[PDB]
Amino acid sequence: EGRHMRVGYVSTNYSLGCKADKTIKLSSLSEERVLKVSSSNLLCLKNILEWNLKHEILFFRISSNTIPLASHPKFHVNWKDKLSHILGDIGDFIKENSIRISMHPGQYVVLNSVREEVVRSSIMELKYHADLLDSMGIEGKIQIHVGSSMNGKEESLNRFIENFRKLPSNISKRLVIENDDKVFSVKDCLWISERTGIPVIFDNLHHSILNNGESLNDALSLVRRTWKDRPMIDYSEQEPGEKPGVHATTINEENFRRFVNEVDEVDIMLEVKDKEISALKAVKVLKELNKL
DNA sequence: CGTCGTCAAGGACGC
DNA sequence: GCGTCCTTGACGACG
Repeated sequence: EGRHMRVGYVSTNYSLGCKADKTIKLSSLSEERVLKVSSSNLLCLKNILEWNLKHEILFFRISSNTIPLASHPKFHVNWKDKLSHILGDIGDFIKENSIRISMHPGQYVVLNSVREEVVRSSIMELKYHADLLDSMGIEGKIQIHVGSSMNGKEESLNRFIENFRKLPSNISKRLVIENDDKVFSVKDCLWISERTGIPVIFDNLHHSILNNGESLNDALSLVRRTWKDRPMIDYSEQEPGEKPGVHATTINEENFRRFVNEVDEVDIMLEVKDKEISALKAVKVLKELNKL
């Protein structure tokens, strides 16, 4: 057993002055603005991925802002054709250099909504995520939360299932779900996976905060079963003494050992404000453990 | 250049 | 009913 764990971080790299998560405001919407910001995000993303490889960070969560406002209903810009060259170039690199990709389209995606409008708009946002990834000629996972709780859980869960079951292939095939710190725990997520085949992503912090008494190694074991290929997870840490769920501004290098050491054969996304810096710490610990 | 009013969006919460 | 906080607070008009 050589490698088997990848490390990633999210959206952009601060230590590089090359923002890849620039968006724009509806008042600016036009073909020119969209292309300009889309090109600069993508030029930076190439760079960010070149730097990641250089520093043995082969996992990355792509910003949803990459093509700003792409899902907005007033948005009608043919970014797929215009930007096809860069987009292909970034994908070829991702695949040539064995990089894992994910996206996390945000909180406005409630696929189990009671309001149809929000379902349809949720699907458009997912559509953009899938379109982006195809445009790079890559697979990738799109992670989301189960969504709302209205009318209690098992209706909510079924609203999720019924809707999931209706999505187009090339969204559903990328879709994985994450456990949260309020409503839907892992046990719930598994409930869904069992009925859907949806891969579950374990967010460690949301789980130590909302569990049914599953120990880390028990929880992992069950999730693993929901993945065809190699599981992803989200690793975050608490910000000391806050109303729990607040992401630490960086990772504690010891907490990370304790954790990564009861685990192999997964890729880890780091959810912390200082982004690449924690990625570097994460790369140290694993290099040390021969698990990178 | 620097300041700061405003930002597409759902849903849950505390007031 | 309104303000707040949620992958990463930052866009961009105005002087």
